[PDB]
Amino acid sequence: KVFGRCELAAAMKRHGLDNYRGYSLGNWVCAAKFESNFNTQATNRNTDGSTDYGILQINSRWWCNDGRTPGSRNLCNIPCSALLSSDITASVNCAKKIVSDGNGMNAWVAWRNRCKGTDVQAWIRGCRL
Ligand SMILES: [Cl-]
Ligand code: NA
Ligand code: NA
Ligand code: NA
Ligand code: NA
Ligand code: NA
Repeated sequence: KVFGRCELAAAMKRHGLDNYRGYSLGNWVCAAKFESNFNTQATNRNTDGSTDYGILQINSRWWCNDGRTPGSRNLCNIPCSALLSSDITASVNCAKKIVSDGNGMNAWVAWRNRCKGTDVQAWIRGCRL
């Protein structure tokens, strides 16, 4: 599913991401835009052989099991395919574990390079929330 901007904001808010660990909703929508272009089915292969999955491009090296990343962990205890669902629950629940692990949203390279230190509230401007 390809989300609209305000549709995704509303879904993330309902799942408790607004201000989660101090990150306002616009941060999460900005990260989703540049990680996946709001597409839950996005995948991308990394140089080390791991793969990033879903709307927030969660990596199989640490967070989910895809059966083809040897020596990796599965810290969210989910198959990576669950992160491609039109229902973002699994992605959101795993993202909450990632953002609490000490590095905050810096775990998402696109957030650090394209959202951090910008007016992220623009990403939810105009939305009915
Ligand atoms: Cl980047
Ligand atoms: Na879909
Ligand atoms: Na915001
Ligand atoms: Na790829
Ligand atoms: Na894994
Ligand atoms: Na959803």
